[PDB]
Amino acid sequence: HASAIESIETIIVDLPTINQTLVLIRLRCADGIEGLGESTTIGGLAYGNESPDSIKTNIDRFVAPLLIGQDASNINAAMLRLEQSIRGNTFAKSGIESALLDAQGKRLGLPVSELLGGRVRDALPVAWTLASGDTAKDIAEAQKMLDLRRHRIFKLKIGAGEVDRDLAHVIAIKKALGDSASVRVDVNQAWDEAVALRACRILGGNGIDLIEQPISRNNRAGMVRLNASSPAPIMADESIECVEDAFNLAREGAASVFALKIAKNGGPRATLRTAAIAEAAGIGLYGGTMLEGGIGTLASAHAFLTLNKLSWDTELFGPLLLTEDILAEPPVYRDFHLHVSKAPGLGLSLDEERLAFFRRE
Amino acid sequence: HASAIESIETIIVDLPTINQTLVLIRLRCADGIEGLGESTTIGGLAYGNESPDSIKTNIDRFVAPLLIGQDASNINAAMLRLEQSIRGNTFAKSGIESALLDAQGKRLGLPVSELLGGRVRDALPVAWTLASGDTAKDIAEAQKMLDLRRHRIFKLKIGAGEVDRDLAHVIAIKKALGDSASVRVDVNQAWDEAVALRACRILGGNGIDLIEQPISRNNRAGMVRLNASSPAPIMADESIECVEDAFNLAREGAASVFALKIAKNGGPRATLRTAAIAEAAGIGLYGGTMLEGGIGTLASAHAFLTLNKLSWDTELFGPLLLTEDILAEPPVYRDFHLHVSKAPGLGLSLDEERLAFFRRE
Ligand SMILES: [Mg+2]
Ligand SMILES: [Mg+2]
Repeated sequence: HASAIESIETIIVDLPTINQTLVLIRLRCADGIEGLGESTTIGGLAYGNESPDSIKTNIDRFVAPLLIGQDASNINAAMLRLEQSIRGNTFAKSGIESALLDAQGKRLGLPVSELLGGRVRDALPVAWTLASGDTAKDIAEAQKMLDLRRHRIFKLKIGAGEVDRDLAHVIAIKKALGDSASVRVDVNQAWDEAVALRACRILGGNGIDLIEQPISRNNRAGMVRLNASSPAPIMADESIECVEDAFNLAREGAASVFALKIAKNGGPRATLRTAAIAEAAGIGLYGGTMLEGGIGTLASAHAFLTLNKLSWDTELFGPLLLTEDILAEPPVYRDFHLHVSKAPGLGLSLDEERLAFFRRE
Repeated sequence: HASAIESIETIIVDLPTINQTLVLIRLRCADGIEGLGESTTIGGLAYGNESPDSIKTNIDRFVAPLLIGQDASNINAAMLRLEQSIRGNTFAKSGIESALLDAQGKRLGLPVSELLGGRVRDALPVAWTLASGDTAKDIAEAQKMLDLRRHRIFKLKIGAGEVDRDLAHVIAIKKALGDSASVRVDVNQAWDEAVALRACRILGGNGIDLIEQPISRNNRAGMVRLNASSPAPIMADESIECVEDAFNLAREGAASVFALKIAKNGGPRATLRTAAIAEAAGIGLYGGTMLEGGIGTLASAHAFLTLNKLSWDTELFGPLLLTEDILAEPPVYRDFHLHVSKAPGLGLSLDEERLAFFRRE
């Protein structure tokens, strides 16, 4: 009549942006406590093998049956029970663990960061992706975010256009901002090593601070070679699809910085194991996102608050892209940071009206 | 008036065995809650650079001043605060974290295993070291422990005598027990690779299931080479003196099994990070001990209860060597296992009378 998991509801929500689809998880226990989680991805199946649609399918058909009736207060046991019968599906697992953590936090009256060991900071620096595709527009937007003291670290997505044009674009943005901001790029696996070996040298010699996943996660030997030739640090993102990938990447020397995404590792706890491996290997950390709304963003944040050091900051700006979220109170952003409260669990509540209005069904 | 750390007392205790020195840590908070921890080692400075004497010295002079006044409920912050100003001293750090975990467990009314995420088992298999040095005596003792259903996994310490005599000794013990028990050896770094390369082949071909730290932790390349030539798995023990060592050993391929000792890693939490690295690398786990009494043994046990798998079992028999401990109620051993309760914290209480009688001062 207390901690037993009573029900797990998965809801697909479509929210307008400045459309983003989220998968909300509502986990309820026998004692009335409800935990909220979020499994969100980008562009259907273009950025991962799990879509919001298949996440709901697999949670409803396989995850729920395994957890209904289980003690929600033993999260390690619940997640291992899942790992025993379910391969992959890390996005789904991440949402489920987030919900369990939120519920256990409420149950003990402690924020998730404390359940995870204890925070060493209350705020996290938040970078911003400039996505207009227009050099002039990006520079203006960056200067705007700087003036409003919202962001001072900017990320540029490149790789889709002609290499020299992408490079000129990013370099022109850094040149305009100078030392007033940190400029990084994400190539999303777009380049072949033949192109990256030259492009990384150019970006590194022109003020770009970090080069995220320049080539395919499949060119394992190539990522190692690029770490040696690139004068700028390389960060692994897509190369990490589970905690074990983190170890293998560190063993091989495939990247000097690891992006930490709860969706890719299977939840905050799994993400902290990936962080532990990176730290033990002397690899830098970055708080990554799959553009989650407030729930997923805070689930990530609470884990990041416990890290000794986050040398490369975070990109937890997902909520800032939504013209409307399903939360009664959005996360707090001020002076270049995301400020995380000490409220129990994830410290957020659902706005039932907006949920009913935006839920696909 | 609640969680602030009020005092930290270190007590050196000498207990008779079937003499063992323990370093008891008594941590008291402003709310009256007391946490108990244990920093224990073997033979003064023969098995580590920290002696019970220097552990007390460094805790009193450097650790205590850093923690008095700090919030005992944020263990991650407290331990990182220590890591910022204190190099090494993992045995001392282990005792301190154990005390903090015990106190926080009492504070929340949860066993340490739950604070660490949640147990997946309530009992742990416990091996037994046969140390008579006499083949006949060891066989008789092993058969005795089997009959009493106390132990079915036996460890033999070798390396001090002539190689062929040590090998004959261990092989004769396994031959007598047959498949009724698992026989392993610990060479404690005693052999040179020149000797180990031949000895491991002999032991592996004669029923020895595991070879613990056959050579010096300093012969890094040698440990890797032995993993290839030995038909029996090699376990790293002394090679692990911090979490980072675990990563480097996994990267190099220095051992296929890792011993997990809270004293060597700096506490239950650090030990779980080492375990996470091992698991991510496909390396087997073993619950190790530095012959701690009940407190240290249970601190280790609570961490081990959370591990998905402990393929090589544990050697948590430290309390069984003491003719008397400082605990009112000793740990529970039955049917080849150590049974861990769900009592708050480490679930143990100090016998004030025995402590007063055995404390060195
Ligand atoms: Mg990326
Ligand atoms: Mg050993």
